[PDB]
Amino acid sequence: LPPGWEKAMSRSSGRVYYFNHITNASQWERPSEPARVRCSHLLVKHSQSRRPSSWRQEKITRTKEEALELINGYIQKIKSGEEDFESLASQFSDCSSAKARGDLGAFSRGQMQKPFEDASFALRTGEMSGPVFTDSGIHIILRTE
Repeated sequence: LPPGWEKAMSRSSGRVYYFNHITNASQWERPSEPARVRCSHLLVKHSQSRRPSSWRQEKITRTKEEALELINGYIQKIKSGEEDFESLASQFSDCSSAKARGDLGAFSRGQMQKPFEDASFALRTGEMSGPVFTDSGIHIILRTE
């Protein structure tokens, strides 16, 4: 397995899957570094975020648990095809990059919060993370280049 990836079995079906403890991604297939990557993200903030406020809501009072439930709902919808990542980032992301469909542009190591940076650089091009926790809130990250 490449670094970051481990083998697991589904608790409901027993079937083997793979999970990445740096990005929190999980997938059924056995999976197998640049100066910069470009990512988009969708951030859902909660009451312990460093600044609990966004263009969506002046005072954010959801718990960290409620934020993760929202994140997991958006991941489901994106993986199902029912909604596009871009569409959910524009509507729901608690960051001003929502107005750019969640795009953050290209960045190097050194610029972003560290868990965000590590997950971004551990994703393959086109791959989406699972929930990624930072002091700003909980992210879904899409590596676009």
